[PDB]
Amino acid sequence: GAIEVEGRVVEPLPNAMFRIELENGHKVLAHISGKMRQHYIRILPEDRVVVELSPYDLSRGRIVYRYK
Repeated sequence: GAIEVEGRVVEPLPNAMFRIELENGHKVLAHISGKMRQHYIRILPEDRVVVELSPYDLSRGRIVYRYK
């Protein structure tokens, strides 16, 4: 039930979405945040990310950080 969770990127999807596996065992789809878009942060499969999940749907969220 955590709302801020780390995961690994599985694959890019259209509309700037990514399939992610979280470290609580759940799959989610997320896009990068506006701040990350502004800073042109590349996301690739196998990257480690922090996701803020949607209150309305814990299977959707926003990527807010990608580990270097």
